[PDB]
This record gives sequence, C-alpha cells and structure tokens, in this order.
Amino acid sequence: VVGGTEAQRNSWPSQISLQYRSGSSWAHTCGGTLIRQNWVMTAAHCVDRELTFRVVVGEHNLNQNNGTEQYVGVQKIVVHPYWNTDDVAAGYDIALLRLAQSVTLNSYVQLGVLPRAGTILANNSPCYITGWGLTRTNGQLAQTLQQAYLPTVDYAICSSSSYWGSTVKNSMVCAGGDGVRSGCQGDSGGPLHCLVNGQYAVHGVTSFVSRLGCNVTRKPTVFTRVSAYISWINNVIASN
Ligand SMILES: [Ca+2]
Repeated sequence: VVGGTEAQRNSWPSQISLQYRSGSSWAHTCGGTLIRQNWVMTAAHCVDRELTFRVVVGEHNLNQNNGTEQYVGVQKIVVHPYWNTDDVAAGYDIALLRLAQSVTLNSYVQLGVLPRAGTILANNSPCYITGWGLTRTNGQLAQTLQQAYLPTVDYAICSSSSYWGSTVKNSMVCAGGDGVRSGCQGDSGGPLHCLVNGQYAVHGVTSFVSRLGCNVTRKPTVFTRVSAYISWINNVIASN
C-alpha cells in the first residue's frame, strides 16, 4: 500500500497473509480474505506458481511475534476455470484455498463479509485497501499492516480513455487513482473493504496496477469484483 497508514492491530480481522516456503524460511507474497474457518479467498495470479503455501491469520507485524498469529497449511487450491495468466485483463483473477485445518475464530480472527450477488457500488463509495505490500513503487514490503482510504471509480469512468479504457471490464472494481494512494505488489489477493448499510464488506480482490507504477494518476488499482462470483464461490465451498 502506497500512501497508507499503519492499521490498528487486528482492526481488519479477516485479512490474511499468504506465504510460500523459500528454502528454510517463509516469505509473504500475497494478501487474502478468510471467508470460512477453512477457506481463504485470494487472487488466482498469487497461486500461479507451484510452491508450498501457508496462511497466517491474526497477523499484524510480519517480522515479530504479536502473540495472536495462527499458521495453517493449504490443502487444496481451486482457481477459477476461466483464469488465463497471460491475460489478467480478461479477469477471472480469483481463487479459493481450502485450509488443512480450521482456524479458531476470536478477537483477531474473523470471517470476512461478502456482498450480495450482482451488487455494484455507486461512484466514489467509501472503501479501504489493506495489505503488507510495497509502500512505494519498486520499494519494499511493509512490516506492519497498512491501510489507505481508496474510494471507488465506477465502470463508466474507469473504462473511459482517460483512465484504463478497454483494459478494465464490468467484472472488476476500480478504486483510487489519486496519484498518492494505491495498492502495490504484495497487496495482490487482498481485500477492498467497503462500507455498505453500516457494515464493511469485501467487494474486491486486489488484481493489478499500471505497468508504469503503483500510484499513477487516473490509473486506479483494479480489483476482481467479488459480487460477480458469489454463485461460483458458493458452489465450490458447498462441493469441496
Ligand atoms: Ca507477527
């Protein structure tokens, strides 16, 4: 997250850290959202490579013990059937991870609230992006969970030639683009939390930013629109 601020420890309890094993140690690679005690929602491009993955819930500071973390391996990976790693602009950047064990819910670990199917947000709706991603283009990961206010940019405006144009589809949600705040490498797969009916719900899965850089004027961070995948998500969890 570029242009963000440290979030109050565990103020976004459904946020998870997706890590892979590198030799004898682990490394953060993506964010994710806990949607069931044993299911995590993240981006398909986060699991393109065949490595060993693990999920950490109740995390805040990646480098030290907070006394609230729970570590669990990934037992099954279900990527959307239409995902094409060579065409992220085509969409379908969403994957579901079945955890090897069910995590314990508590003050630091809670399930994320998903929107109703088909729900589209009005322009400039209040939302927040959270993650441990780069805090600057070509920079380095944040040690502590970061958050940034990132209001939405509706499809009409986002798909105009003045922004992303044809690159963005209705199956995506755009947010930010103020040139100061944005998601960045490492935030991928993470949530876009938006206030709806007095309640924060996860409306997006961080997917991509401009090739030119993370925080670019008129190049909002693009997210997979979760509300377009409710049926698929429900069919997978009630089958696996
Ligand atoms: Ca920690």
